[PDB]
Amino acid sequence: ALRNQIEQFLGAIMQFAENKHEILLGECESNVKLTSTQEHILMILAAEVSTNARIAEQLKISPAAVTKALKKLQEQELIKSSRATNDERVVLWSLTEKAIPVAKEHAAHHEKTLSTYQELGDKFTDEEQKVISQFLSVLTEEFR
Amino acid sequence: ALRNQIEQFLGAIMQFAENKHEILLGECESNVKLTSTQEHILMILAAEVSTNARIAEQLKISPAAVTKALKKLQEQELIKSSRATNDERVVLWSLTEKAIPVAKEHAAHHEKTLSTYQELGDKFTDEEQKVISQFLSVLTEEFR
Ligand SMILES: [Zn+2]
Ligand SMILES: [Zn+2]
Ligand SMILES: [Zn+2]
Ligand SMILES: [Zn+2]
Repeated sequence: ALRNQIEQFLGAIMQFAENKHEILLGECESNVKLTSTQEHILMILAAEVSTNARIAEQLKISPAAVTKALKKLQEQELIKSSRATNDERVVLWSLTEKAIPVAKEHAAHHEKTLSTYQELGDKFTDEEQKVISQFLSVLTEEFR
Repeated sequence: ALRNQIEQFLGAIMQFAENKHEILLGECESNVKLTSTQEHILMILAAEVSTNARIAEQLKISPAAVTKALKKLQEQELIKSSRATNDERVVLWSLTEKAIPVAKEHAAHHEKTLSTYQELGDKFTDEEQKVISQFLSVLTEEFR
């Protein structure tokens, strides 16, 4: 029965992420029209001023998709270009004042998702959460 | 830490299905060059002779993607067209003798995937599998 439940559970995630890149539980409270990745790019740029290369490394997406998402992001006056004193085809990205609340929302939407996972876990005792933790460790390794 | 582990586990599935539609664990033993969905279409057609509409319902994919996959499937002499005595734009699909071992492989790769899930579950006792089952029930409902 557990074999069929694991197949069912993984199947539900498949349907849920047929067009999404990341899993975010709840609804997006952003007033601006931006995709999952686009809003996340603003989130990582808020904490640290990142280059075109680091965005691809953090998001785990292709640099071709990065330039495609960054061009639509700078179009809506959300991100601004910057270049170092020792240029080695280096393009640093900075966050504008227009993007600051959007990045704040996504960071809150990520902690909102984790808090819902925390609740589901808190239904079980410390010794029960260990059994779940051990399972999710073995299962996650099949997808690595 | 469980909230972070759930976020990590779901993330590993995200990376796994970035180009996949269904989760199959193990390498594909098929000698013919066909995609995940293409080899799954042959599997469902082997047991029951399905119409162009039921394929979209079973696979949970758009009928536009169905015709795109069915045209490449009939090209390699794997599937054959059929029409009823009372035609109401009905296009029934039948499996050829060339496709029979391919559908058999896929069905065995799905049982190979379930058997690996069975193993991971069998590591835990009957009372421990209940704790996991209760968790996966509550978690799967967030993606429904
Ligand atoms: Zn995000
Ligand atoms: Zn958001
Ligand atoms: Zn399949
Ligand atoms: Zn196969």
